[PDB]
Amino acid sequence: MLMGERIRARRIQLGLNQAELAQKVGVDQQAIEQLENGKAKRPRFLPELARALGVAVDWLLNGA
Repeated sequence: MLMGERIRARRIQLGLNQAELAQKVGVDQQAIEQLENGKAKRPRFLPELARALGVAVDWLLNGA
């Protein structure tokens, strides 16, 4: 998969919603939506979201 599908997948694996994931990283829901559709490549928070998700930036980028 790409990033957008990874992020959607792991979120739904976590049973969280976009706004809830977003909030617990610190980001807006909208940043998660654009990431899902592939519009944000590397937004600022990528290591923060990765850390909050429990995965690497390399996992986010590529999908280990």
